[PDB]
Amino acid sequence: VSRDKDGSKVTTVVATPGQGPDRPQEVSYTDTKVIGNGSFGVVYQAKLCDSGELVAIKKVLQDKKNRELQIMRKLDHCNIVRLRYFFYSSGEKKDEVYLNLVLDYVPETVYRVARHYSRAKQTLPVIYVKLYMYQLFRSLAYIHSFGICHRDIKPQNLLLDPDTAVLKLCDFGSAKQLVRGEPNVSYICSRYYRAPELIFGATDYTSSIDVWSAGCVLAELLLGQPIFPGDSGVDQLVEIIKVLGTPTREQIREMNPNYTEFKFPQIKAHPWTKVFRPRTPPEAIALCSRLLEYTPTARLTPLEACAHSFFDELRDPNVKLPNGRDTPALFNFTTQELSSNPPLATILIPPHARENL
Ligand SMILES: O=C(O)c1ccc2c(c1)nc(Nc1cccc(Cl)c1)c1ccncc12
Ligand SMILES: [Y+3]
Ligand SMILES: [Y+3]
Repeated sequence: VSRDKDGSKVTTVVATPGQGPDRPQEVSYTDTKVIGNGSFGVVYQAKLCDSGELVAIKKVLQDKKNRELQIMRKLDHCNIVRLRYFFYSSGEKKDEVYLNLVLDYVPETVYRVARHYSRAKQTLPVIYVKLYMYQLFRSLAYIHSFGICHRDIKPQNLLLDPDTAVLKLCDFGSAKQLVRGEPNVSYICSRYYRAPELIFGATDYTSSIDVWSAGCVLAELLLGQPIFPGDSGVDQLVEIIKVLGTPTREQIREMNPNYTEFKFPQIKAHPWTKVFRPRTPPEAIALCSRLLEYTPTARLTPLEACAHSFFDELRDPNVKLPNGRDTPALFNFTTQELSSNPPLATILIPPHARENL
């Protein structure tokens, strides 16, 4: 609204703070550069003039309540990107308004970190896989406690600080609160991480679609490549049958009950130990088998995933990041996270850090 020039170009905007009271404040940012394009809009990078901290501004068009804003405003979690401020500007289309979302700036993503190891034909050390997965499940347990389904869980949406090993879930644009009765669109997630019940056209799906997507990211981090690389919507199901086998009539009823059960070419389930490279940690395979499951209700909950034996290293008091630093926050659990499965609190929070209530 007010482009000044002190350093070279300072934009000063009355941006409402996201988390907290609707006390509109004046916020100055500089170093404005484009860091992403698309149909959603544009994402800029910037540096706040007051604090000097780095931020990312996501600019989208709005008309007449925006779901992404209402969700970003309600969420506050260490493993979720924070909506620092939001404000309404103009731009690429005159006569139209633009919602700007000022968010935490994170330098890297799980996708880019994994692509580095994949290009070198090397596998990501499991301590990274444990850390990134555990944090993703905490962010999933938090948002699911409010009934919010992310519906776009992919490695490109797992912001990452490679020095602190902190993971931030981002891109809540496709997210939605799921209520028991109301139907929801079935063509939603990113294909590589789409749940089978979504391919089967289920409109009564639950948050289990996110846990499936996470299992696809666990397998992708253990394999070096996507486990279900579907050419299209029909291939995607074919890719799942190559590993999980043909779904059982019961399973097809759990995925989409409205779906007319048919006699499918019964393919056998390829054993899980053979899908992964030799000497892949057995607990990593055991968890993936409990997340990539046809029956949505049989998939683990995000808190149950966190309590799996695969993550026991993260609960070792002597655990440290390989760069020397100590691990990021892993047991700063809030009652809301632990709301479902309360007794896991004494399992998730190890003895060496029971001060977390
Ligand atoms: O959508 C959010 O919630 C959201 C929230 C934060 C970031 C973001 C998207 N996208 C980023 N980068 C990015 C990289 C490539 C393409 C595009 Cl479109 C965006 C990014 C970078 C650094 N810090 C925070 C973010
Ligand atoms: Y999206
Ligand atoms: Y194919």
